[PDB]
Amino acid sequence: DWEIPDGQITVGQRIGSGSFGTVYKGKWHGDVAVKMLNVTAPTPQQLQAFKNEVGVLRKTRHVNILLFMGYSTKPQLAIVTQWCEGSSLYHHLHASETKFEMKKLIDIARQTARGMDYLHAKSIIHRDLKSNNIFLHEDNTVKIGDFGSILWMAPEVIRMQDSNPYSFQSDVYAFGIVLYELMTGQLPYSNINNRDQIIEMVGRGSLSPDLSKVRSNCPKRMKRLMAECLKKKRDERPSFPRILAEIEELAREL
Ligand SMILES: CC(C)(C)c1nc(-c2cccc(NS(=O)(=O)c3c(F)cccc3F)c2F)c(-c2ccnc(N)n2)s1
Repeated sequence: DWEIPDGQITVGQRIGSGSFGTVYKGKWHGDVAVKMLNVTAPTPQQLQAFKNEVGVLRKTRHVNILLFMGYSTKPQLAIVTQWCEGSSLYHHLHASETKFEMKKLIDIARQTARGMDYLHAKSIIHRDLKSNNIFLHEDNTVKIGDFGSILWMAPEVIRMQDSNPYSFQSDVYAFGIVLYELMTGQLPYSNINNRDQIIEMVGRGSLSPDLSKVRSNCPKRMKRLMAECLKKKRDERPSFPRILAEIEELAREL
């Protein structure tokens, strides 16, 4: 059992917020992040729903997945994880503009594939993967977390006509854009000027990333892999086991 007794966790400074929760730097046996939920006086239906989430995070032990550490119910509902020192991949690519060589790009890609392969092997779907949620701890280890971001949405998710739009396949499409970014240094749809046009065309099936924009030294295997992850028909995208293996072969050739 992972319930952290009351008065042990010190809560510091507000970092920000994502899909759910508000995130803080904290302390508990060293550094932790503290994701507050803001539920005051949980009903049995909110309490069990909290433990359902806890029970999905607890199911993950992997080096490339953000490390679930504990939870509080008093004084707030809250989740404690490992603290990533450094900043995110989004930040490294379109803020710092950090000059990674291809060795490092593909390494990052490989470590993210490992995490997603793990997530999928344990039947867990991310639902909001993006470079913003790929944390480079110590500028070396990818930590995936965070289970206004339509550039990573697959067509079937932007449509939302299906009963179950989120899937492994939509997780795989999202990874394809993380690859676009990695290999172009750029967010996709550079020159389309209004998100409503990007939504429409992706959803109607008439707009995917222009892969002629990839950097000169981009591998040919990686070109092919991106193309296959970014396919419009759901069922024609590769599973992560194969994504991982093509990048692991790629990493060696390099
Ligand atoms: C800016 C933004 C996107 C709001 C952030 N969220 C978290 C954060 C903080 C805590 C948990 C989760 N992820 S989670 O809540 O989805 C989760 C768990 F709570 C447990 C295990 C895996 C996991 F992904 C986070 F994304 C961040 C975070 C996490 C660890 N270290 C640092 N420096 N930041 S940054």
